[PDB]
Amino acid sequence: APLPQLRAYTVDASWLQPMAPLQVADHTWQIGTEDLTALLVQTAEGAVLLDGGMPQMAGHLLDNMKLRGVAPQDLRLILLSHAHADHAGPVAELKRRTGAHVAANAETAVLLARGGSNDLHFGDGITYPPASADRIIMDGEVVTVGGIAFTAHFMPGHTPGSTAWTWTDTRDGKPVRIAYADSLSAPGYQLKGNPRYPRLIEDYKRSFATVRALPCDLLLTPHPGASNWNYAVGSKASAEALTCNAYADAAEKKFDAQLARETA
Amino acid sequence: APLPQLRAYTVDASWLQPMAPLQVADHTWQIGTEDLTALLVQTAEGAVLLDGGMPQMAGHLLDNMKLRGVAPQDLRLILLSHAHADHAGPVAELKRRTGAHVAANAETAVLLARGGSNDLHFGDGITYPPASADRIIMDGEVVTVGGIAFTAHFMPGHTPGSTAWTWTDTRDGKPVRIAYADSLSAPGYQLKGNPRYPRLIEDYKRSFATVRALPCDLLLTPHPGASNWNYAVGSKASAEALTCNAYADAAEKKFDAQLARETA
Amino acid sequence: APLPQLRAYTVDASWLQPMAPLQVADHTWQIGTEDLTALLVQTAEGAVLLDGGMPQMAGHLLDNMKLRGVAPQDLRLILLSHAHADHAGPVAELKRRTGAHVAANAETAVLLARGGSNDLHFGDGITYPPASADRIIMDGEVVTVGGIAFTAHFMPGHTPGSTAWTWTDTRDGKPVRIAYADSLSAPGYQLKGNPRYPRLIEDYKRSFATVRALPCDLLLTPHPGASNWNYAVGSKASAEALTCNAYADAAEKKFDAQLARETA
Amino acid sequence: APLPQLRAYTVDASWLQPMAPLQVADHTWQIGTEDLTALLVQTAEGAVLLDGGMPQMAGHLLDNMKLRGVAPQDLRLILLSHAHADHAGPVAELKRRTGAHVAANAETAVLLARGGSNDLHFGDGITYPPASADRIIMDGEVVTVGGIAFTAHFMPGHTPGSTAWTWTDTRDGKPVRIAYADSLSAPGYQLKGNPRYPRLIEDYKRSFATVRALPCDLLLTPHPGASNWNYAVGSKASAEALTCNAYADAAEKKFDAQLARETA
Ligand SMILES: [Zn+2]
Ligand SMILES: [Zn+2]
Ligand SMILES: [Zn+2]
Ligand SMILES: [Zn+2]
Repeated sequence: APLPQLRAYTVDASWLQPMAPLQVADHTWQIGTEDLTALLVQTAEGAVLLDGGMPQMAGHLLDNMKLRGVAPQDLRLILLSHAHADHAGPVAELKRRTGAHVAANAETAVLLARGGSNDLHFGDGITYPPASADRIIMDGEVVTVGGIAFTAHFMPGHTPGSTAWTWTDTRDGKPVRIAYADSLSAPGYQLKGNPRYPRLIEDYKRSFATVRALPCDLLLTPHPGASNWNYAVGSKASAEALTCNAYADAAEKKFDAQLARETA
Repeated sequence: APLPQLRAYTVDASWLQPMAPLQVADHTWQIGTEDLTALLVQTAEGAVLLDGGMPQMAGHLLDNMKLRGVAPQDLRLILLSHAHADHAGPVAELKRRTGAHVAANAETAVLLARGGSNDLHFGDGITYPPASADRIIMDGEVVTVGGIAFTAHFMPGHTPGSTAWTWTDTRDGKPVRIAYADSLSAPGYQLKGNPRYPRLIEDYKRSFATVRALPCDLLLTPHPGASNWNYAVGSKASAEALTCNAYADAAEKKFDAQLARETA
Repeated sequence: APLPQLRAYTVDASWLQPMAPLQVADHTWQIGTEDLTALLVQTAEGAVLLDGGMPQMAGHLLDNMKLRGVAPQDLRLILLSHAHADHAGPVAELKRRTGAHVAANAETAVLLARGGSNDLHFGDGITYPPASADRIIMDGEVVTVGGIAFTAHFMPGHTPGSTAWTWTDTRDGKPVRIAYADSLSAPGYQLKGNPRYPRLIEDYKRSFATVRALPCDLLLTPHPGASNWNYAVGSKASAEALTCNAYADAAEKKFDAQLARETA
Repeated sequence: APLPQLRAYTVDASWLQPMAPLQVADHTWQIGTEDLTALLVQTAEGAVLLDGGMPQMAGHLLDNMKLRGVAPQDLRLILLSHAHADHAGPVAELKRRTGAHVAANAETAVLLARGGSNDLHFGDGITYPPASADRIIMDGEVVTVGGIAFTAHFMPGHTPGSTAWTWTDTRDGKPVRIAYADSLSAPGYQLKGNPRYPRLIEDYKRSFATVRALPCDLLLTPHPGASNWNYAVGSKASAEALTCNAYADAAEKKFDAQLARETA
């Protein structure tokens, strides 16, 4: 009776479904898949990428960047929501093939450096190739590329280094406040009395408040269904999208119900 | 007219003044210098070191460990207050010569990994040999060695990863609550509108509250004069030491006065 | 038509077959599986581990160490043949649970740090949790633990940082020269004109010569079948084992035949 | 009687003497100081920098890049001879301010990562801010930027990761083979029986042979005086420069004389 075989991170079919670039604002594009958000922001001095999806999406992301006229060497910076395998997967390969730099906070940087291994909740079950962050980001720090300013908003919970990004784009000249907020879920976590995360509940409750106050005219999430996006319908993709208030309220109601049956 | 010569980190004379081990409790010893705190905690399964002082103190710390019957291979773990040159200096050398592991939080880990360079306030002016943290610590996490439990209390401000450590020792059998709190000073910092640390003031104000509530019968600081310790007088070294309440109150009054004349 | 699912590193059944500690010399023990070598060397100042096998073998290795009276904190050092998943797999977990240090050369250190990803030949196909080396080793450097001296012999080829380890043990008082030589195979490699390894052939030919000259009375390999070991038969396990000369000769004949049909 | 003060790395006056860009070929420029070589290579897809000099030269290098029409974001790649403080000094700062990537071999990468500390010969005496290599380079590997191909030639000795770089430029249309060879000196090293570098002599002797065979019409060294360059005279700077044969021959004669009086 030997030891078990290693089992790989298998995801739903719609997470790996390629899609053509979908426009969000004058310079913001969804270039990921139907169920995974990968945002491209084109400026006069280069492109910015927010998240990348699964590790095997590196080639697809470069094809869609090429469809927008963005050569690999034009990618200047990669920003992250959190350093899990389904959102930072191809970061290591994208650095090698584009020469871009990665900016993240300290908690995301150390988790990224070990490829998601020794996760506080998942252990070594969901890993990916390691990557190193080039610039360390503080809460409220502004990152400017080509005139577009990105502001980091720490929201610890789903991971200690979970981060929301806000920036102002335009819609045919008129401004729009875009907010890319991270997950507020706890899929299978031990909430109360967790030895690896003693203040997990306090961090979550504060993040709910942080997301409510975010300056936002249009909300996007790493998983589009969390904010009621439907990338498949194209022009009507943002029709039923949620507000920052509604998104945070629904997350707290699910978090409270999960916390209630954990005591049971 | 050439470029200026590199200038080294020169400190006061009493920071580099060797002293013999001074006893604090049944298992807690000050083995640093007169003006730099380096705490040794002896257990049944090995020794724990909290801070190390200046980089050139590595040999002195091993001599004092030897005076307590602690061989180098008996040092199991190094804990840190914050990763500045005058307190984490010899950590890299101590790892090589003892085989100990280093535990710190993510912010201290990334600053330790780059030897204090690119400091948020000091730049590259005060550097030291880099060292890597082996175990990443969360706020409120308990670290146990030989039955003695160490609890981490995050107190960001002096550095983003500043940390206070609490543990219970004994004084001839009766328990005593020891608290090793980090610095609450801002020597030359830009407090308001700092681009590298946008929420510096909010972090400081919360840390003042954190230090007030710490479970503490006896307070020690990385610089002994900050808590009114005088290591030179030996038996009367703790006579005039401050409480956690008094230490936090004096720090906030100096921080408020500095913040008031910064607006001027 | 979506993107393919990630597939995990599946190995043969006998690679994951637990076995009880088998004695090799007075202080050298095989504590891995039937088809994966993990050598434990017990000294008066602690234990040394050479290789660890697959990532899921961490718990089994600690059980066998416990069977020899070796507590986890007694493991002082981990040495490696090469940093592939089937031999350095559990190194990251073993560091966390034992407080041991890892010593390897620069090439093995950088491959270990990225968990085997971006392999020169395998890419990201065979990964494992990353680990950092604590001490960097030069060719011919001696590592001493508890009086037993380990000498490193660089043999680049299978990986750039492939290393052979030699040390002298005893067999009921009389000395024996043990040599733990790495793999000399090229499973599916592109030998000629490889852009990632331009001098692959020159490195292999020199390693064949290095293994022939190794001081060796008894040869062991990471895969026991390569040196004609049969861990399953216990007392007769070393009966048919090869010499350093025979092992290197057979490797060069297979390497030359593979190089001949690559030109075809 | 306290512990000694830290002393900084003070160099000669001519090492920190700024100079205007001096042309070497159609695309190769010396933009360092009079006694420190920093080579800029301009291509159609960006610029390449070879070495940077002392840490305090970062601002000067960007001024000279600006004089050639090279914006910071146009710097694509930094190559290194060896990772000592007087040649890799400003690499960490240049990465932050340009978004360039660093390519080096494994030995240079690990020394660069610890800021030159724990040097095999100098210890912690000559340190600098740490930097991480983005791409790991093998011996004989070709690095292409904008059509210009750079070939790495390992020459261990001065440091284990010492590297020579060769590329073909033009002189008003006609080709010229440029070779940037590292130092072949051993300033104060222990050559025979060195525990940190057991095969130091063998590595040096092989490097002398490597430098003799380098394809070279024009030789440059990190210290210009080693190859008889005089950057101060401008147009006649290369008049008395040495060949690869003469440079290697003089290094071996000085190495043999030093090795002879070490036995004394
Ligand atoms: Zn996640
Ligand atoms: Zn400080
Ligand atoms: Zn292998
Ligand atoms: Zn040098």
